[PDB]
Amino acid sequence: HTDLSGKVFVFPRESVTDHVNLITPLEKPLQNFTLCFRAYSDLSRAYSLFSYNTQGRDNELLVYKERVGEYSLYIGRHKVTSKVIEKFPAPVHICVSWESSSGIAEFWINGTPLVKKGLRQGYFVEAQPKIVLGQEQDSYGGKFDRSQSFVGEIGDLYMWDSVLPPENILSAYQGTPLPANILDWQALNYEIRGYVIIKPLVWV
Amino acid sequence: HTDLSGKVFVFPRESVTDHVNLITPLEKPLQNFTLCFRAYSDLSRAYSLFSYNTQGRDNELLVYKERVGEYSLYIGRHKVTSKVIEKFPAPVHICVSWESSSGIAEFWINGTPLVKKGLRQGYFVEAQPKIVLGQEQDSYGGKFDRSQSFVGEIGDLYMWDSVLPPENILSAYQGTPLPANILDWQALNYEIRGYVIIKPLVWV
Amino acid sequence: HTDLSGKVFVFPRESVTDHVNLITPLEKPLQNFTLCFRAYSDLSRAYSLFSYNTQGRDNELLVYKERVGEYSLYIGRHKVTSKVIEKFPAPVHICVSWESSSGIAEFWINGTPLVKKGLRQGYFVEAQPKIVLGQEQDSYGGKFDRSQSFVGEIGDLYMWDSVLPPENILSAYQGTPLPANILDWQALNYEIRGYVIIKPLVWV
Amino acid sequence: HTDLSGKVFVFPRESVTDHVNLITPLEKPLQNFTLCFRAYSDLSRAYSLFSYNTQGRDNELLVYKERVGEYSLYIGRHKVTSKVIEKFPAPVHICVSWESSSGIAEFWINGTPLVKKGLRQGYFVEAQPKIVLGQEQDSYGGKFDRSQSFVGEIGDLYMWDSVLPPENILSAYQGTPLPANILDWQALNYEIRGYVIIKPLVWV
Amino acid sequence: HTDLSGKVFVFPRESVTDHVNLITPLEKPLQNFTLCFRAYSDLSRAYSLFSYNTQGRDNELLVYKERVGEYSLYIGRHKVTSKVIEKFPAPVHICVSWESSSGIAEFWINGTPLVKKGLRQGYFVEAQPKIVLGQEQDSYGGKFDRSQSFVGEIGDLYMWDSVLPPENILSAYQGTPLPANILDWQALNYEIRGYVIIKPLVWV
Ligand SMILES: CO[C@@H]1O[C@@H]2CO[C@@](C)(C(=O)O)O[C@@H]2[C@H](O)[C@H]1O
Ligand SMILES: CO[C@@H]1O[C@@H]2CO[C@@](C)(C(=O)O)O[C@@H]2[C@H](O)[C@H]1O
Ligand SMILES: CO[C@@H]1O[C@@H]2CO[C@@](C)(C(=O)O)O[C@@H]2[C@H](O)[C@H]1O
Ligand SMILES: CO[C@@H]1O[C@@H]2CO[C@@](C)(C(=O)O)O[C@@H]2[C@H](O)[C@H]1O
Ligand SMILES: [Ca+2]
Ligand SMILES: [Ca+2]
Ligand SMILES: [Ca+2]
Ligand SMILES: [Ca+2]
Ligand SMILES: [Ca+2]
Ligand SMILES: [Ca+2]
Ligand SMILES: [Ca+2]
Ligand SMILES: [Ca+2]
Ligand SMILES: [Ca+2]
Repeated sequence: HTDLSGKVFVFPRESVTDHVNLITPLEKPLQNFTLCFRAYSDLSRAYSLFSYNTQGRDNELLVYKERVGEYSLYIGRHKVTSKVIEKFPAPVHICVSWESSSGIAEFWINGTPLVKKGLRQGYFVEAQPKIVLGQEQDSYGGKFDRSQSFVGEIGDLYMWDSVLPPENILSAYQGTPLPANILDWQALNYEIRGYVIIKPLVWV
Repeated sequence: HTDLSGKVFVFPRESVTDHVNLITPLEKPLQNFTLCFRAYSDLSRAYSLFSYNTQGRDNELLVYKERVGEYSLYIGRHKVTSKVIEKFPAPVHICVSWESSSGIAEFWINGTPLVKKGLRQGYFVEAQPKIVLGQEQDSYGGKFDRSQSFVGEIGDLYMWDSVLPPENILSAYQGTPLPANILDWQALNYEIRGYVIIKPLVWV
Repeated sequence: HTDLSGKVFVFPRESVTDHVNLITPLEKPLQNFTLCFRAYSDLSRAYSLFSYNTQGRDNELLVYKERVGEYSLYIGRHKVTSKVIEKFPAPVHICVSWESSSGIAEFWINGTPLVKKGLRQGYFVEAQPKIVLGQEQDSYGGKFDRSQSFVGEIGDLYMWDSVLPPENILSAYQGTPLPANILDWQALNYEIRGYVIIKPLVWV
Repeated sequence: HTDLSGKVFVFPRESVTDHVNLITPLEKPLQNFTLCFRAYSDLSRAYSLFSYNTQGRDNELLVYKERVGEYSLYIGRHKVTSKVIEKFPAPVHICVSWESSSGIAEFWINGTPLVKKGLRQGYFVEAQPKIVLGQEQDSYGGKFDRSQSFVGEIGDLYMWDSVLPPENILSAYQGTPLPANILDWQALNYEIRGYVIIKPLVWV
Repeated sequence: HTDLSGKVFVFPRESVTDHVNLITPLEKPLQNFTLCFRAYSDLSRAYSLFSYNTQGRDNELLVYKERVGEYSLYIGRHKVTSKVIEKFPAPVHICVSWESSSGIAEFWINGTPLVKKGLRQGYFVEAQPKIVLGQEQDSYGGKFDRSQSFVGEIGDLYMWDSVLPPENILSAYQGTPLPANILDWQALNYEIRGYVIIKPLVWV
C-alpha cells in the first residue's frame, strides 16, 4: 500500500491498454456505499470513471459520464442519470452513494447535491471484484473499448461501506475526508498496466 | 399526522403508479387559497406538481410546469400561464395564490413575483378532493399518464384558505411559514402507494 | 380623482374589450411632453403601452413595444424606434419625451438613456384626446386589436407638458417624481370598462 | 471657436443630406495622428464614424464600423481591421492613432488596447481636407450614401498631430483630455448642414 | 543581444515572408524544457506560435493554436491537444513544458493548469535548430505557409532546459521570471527579416 496524498494518476493518451487495477479484500457483498474522487478531463465524448465488474457480471458498479453535465450510475446492468450545471473544461469532485433498502442513489458534484434517483431496491452488489480506472470493462478485468477510455487526471479516491451524511461529503470536497474502509487514497494498493504516470496534484 | 420538517418525498423513477395521496377534511368549497412548496427535478419535459380533482371534475386545481421558465395554474378546466428567468437544473420554491372575487392568480418563484393573470372570477373550487403528488389525475384519484409524471423531490408543502401578503410568502421562502390550515407539512396526513421514499432535505 | 400610490392596474387576460380610459382637461395642443410609467408583462409579441388618438387622427401619440429590447414612439402617424439590452421577463420603468422645436425623442429604460431619434419637427400633437391603456386604438376611443393588447401590470403613470431634465427622470425611476400636470398617478381620473383589477404594487 | 464641452451632435435620422463639416488650419501633410471621440448608435449595419477626403483622393483617413466588435481604419484607400468584445447597444469611446515611420495603427476601445495592425509605411496623409461627420464621402465634401450614414450621437472629438502615449489616451477616456491641435471639442469651428441637433451629453 | 524588457514584436499583417529568427547556442539535445511567452492576436483561424525545426526534421517542437480554447504541442511529428475556457479576443500568457522520462506535456494558460497529456517518452528533441516566430516552418528555416502565419503581438519569451515548478510558472505570469538559459527576453539574440516592428508592451 502507498500514500498517494497530493498526487494524481495521469492517463496521458487514448488507448484500449492503459489502466490501473485496484485491489481491495472484499469477501462479503455490498448493501451500502459512498465513493468520492477528483477528476480532470478535456474529453467531450462519453467515458468511464469507475468500472467494477464481478465474475460473469458486467456493469455491476459503474460511474459513467455521458456528456457535459450528465452523470450515470449503474447498479447491476440498470442505470440512473442525473444532470448538473458545469463548466467545460474544469476540475470536478464527484461523490456517489447507494443504499439497498431504499434503492436511492445520491450524486454530489462540487459539494452540490443533484436530484436523487432510485434503482435496484433490495439488491446486493457482489464481492471479489475487478476494479479498473482509465478503462471500462466488458468482462472480468478486460474487454476494453477505446471510445469509453478516460484520458486525463484522477485523484483523491476514497470508498466507504456506508452512506455518508452531507457534512462528511463536504469534508471530502474540502480535502479532509473521514477514514475510508473499502478504498483509501492514503493506503492504496494498486497495479499500473500500461502508460499511466504519477504526478503532483496541481489543480486543487 | 406526521411532521415532515427537514424531510422530502422522493419520486425516484418515471411511472404511471407511484404517488402520494394527501388527506384534508374539506367540507366547504374554496374561494381563496395560497399553496407553497419546494421542488427539485432534472426533467426537461412537462409534469404536474399539484393535482386536485373533484367528483367528475378534472383539472379543478392543477399546478403544471410546461417547460423551463413556464408555470401554469388550472382553476376549473381553465388555464393561466406566467413566465420567469430560471436555471436548469436548480431547486425552486413555488407559491401560487388565487382569489375568486377578482379572479387573480399570483405566482412567486424563489420569492420573486411573476406577472398576475386572471381566470374564473366568481367561481368556487369544490370540496371533497382527491389530492395527488407525483402524478396528474384524469379522474377522481386515478387515470394517470407517464408523460405527465413527476420524478424528483418535493418538500415544504403548506396550503392556506386565504391570499397570503408579500411578507408571508417571503417567510415561507426563508423557511419560517405562518400556520397553515388546509395542509401543513408539520402535521401532514399522507398515503404512499408505490415507490416513494422519505429522505432528509439536503438542498436548502 | 383617486390616489393610486402603491397600486397597479392589472390587465389579467388577452381580449379586444378590457381597457382603462384616462380623462384629462386639456384642450390646448402639445408642443413638449414627458411620459413616465412602470410596466410588467411576460408577452413576447408586440403590444401597445400608451394609445392617444384625436378626432380622425390615429397614432397621434403611441408608445409601442415591438419585441424584447425595441421601443417605438409614434408622433402623428410617423414612428421612431430605439434599442436596449433587457431581461425577459422583467419589470421596466419607461420614460419617453418629445420636443416640437428640434423633433427629438428621448427614451429612458430603467434610468438608462437610449439613442436619441427625431421625427415631426414643428408639429403639434392635438388636444381633446381619447387616452386608452390595455388596448391600441384605430379610431377615436375604439377599433381595438387582440394581437396588440397589453396583458400585464401598469403603474406609476405621470405625464408633464415639458421635457424633463436627466435628474428628474431618475427621481421618477427612484419613485419620488416631481408634480405632474397632464396626468398624475396621485390624482388620477380614470374609467375601467371590462376586466381590469386594482391590486398593490409588489414588484418595485 | 465654440466650447462644445458637455454637448453632443445628434444625427436623428437616416439620410443622404445631414452632416457636420469640421474646419481646421492644416497646411502641411500628416505623418502622425491620434483621434479621440465618443459615439452612441443602435445601428446594426455598417457606418462611417469620421470621413477625411482631400482633392482628388477618396478615403484618405476613414474610421468605419463594419459590424459589432469590428473597427476599421483606411489610410490612403488601404484598409486595416481590429476585433473587440463589446455589448450591443452600448456607448463607446474610440481612440485611433497612426505613425508613418512604422505604419502602425493603434485602436483603443473603452480604454482597452486592440491588436496593432500596419498599413502605409512611408506615406504622408494629404493636407487641405474636407472633414465630415454623419456621412461617408466619395468626393471632396460630397457624393454620399444612405447605407453608410451615421444615425446617433457624437461627442468629445479631439485630433492631435502626434501619436499619444497610453496615459493620455486614458485621461481622454476619463474625461480630462490634453489640448488638441487639429480638432478640439472645447474650441471647435464647425458647419451644420441639414438636420443635426446639439443636445447635452446624457450618457458617458 | 538586446534587452527587450517592456517591449513586443508586432507582426502587423498576413504574409508568407515576415518572421523573426532566434539564435541560441544549442550543441546538446533537449530532454527537458519550459517555454513561456505572452501573445495577442484577433485571428480566428489556426496559427503557429513557436516553430523549431532541425536538419530534415519538421515539427520537432511546435506550439500551435488550433482554434479558440485549443492548444497544441508537437514533439517530433507527434501532437498533443488540450482545451481551456478563454475570451476571444484577449491577451494570453502561455507556458508549455515537456519531460522525456515520463513523456508529460504541461500547458498553463493565464496561470491556470490544463489537463496533462503525454507523447514521445524516451525521445530527445535535437540540437542546432532554426527557431522562427511569426511563421510555421516546413523545412530548415523556410517553406512557410500564409494560412499558418501569426499576425499580432509577441512578448516576454523565456525558455529553460528544465521542467518549471507551479510557483515559477506563476512568477513568469506575474512578470518576474527566474533566470532563463536557452532563451531570455532580457538578453535576446534575434534577426528580423521582413515587416516586424518593435513597440512598447501596452497590454499587461
Ligand atoms: C448506454 O447504451 C449502451 O449500453 C451498453 C451497456 O453499457 C455500456 C457502458 C458498456 O458496458 O459498454 O455501453 C454499452 C453500449 O456501448 C451503449 O451504447
Ligand atoms: C394543454 O393541452 C392539453 O390539455 C389537456 C387537459 O389538461 C392536461 C394537463 C391533463 O389534464 O392531462 O393535459 C391534456 C392534454 O394532454 C394536453 O395536450
Ligand atoms: C408597423 O407596421 C404596421 O403599422 C400599422 C399602423 O400602426 C399600428 C401600431 C396600428 O395603429 O395598429 O399597426 C398597423 C399594422 O398592424 C402594422 O403591421
Ligand atoms: C493537423 O493536420 C495536418 O498536419 C500537417 C503537419 O503539421 C502542420 C502544422 C504543418 O507542419 O504544416 O500542418 C500540416 C497540415 O497543414 C495539417 O492539415
Ligand atoms: Ca461494461
Ligand atoms: Ca464497454
Ligand atoms: Ca387532468
Ligand atoms: Ca392527464
Ligand atoms: Ca392605431
Ligand atoms: Ca391597431
Ligand atoms: Ca468614400
Ligand atoms: Ca511544419
Ligand atoms: Ca506548414
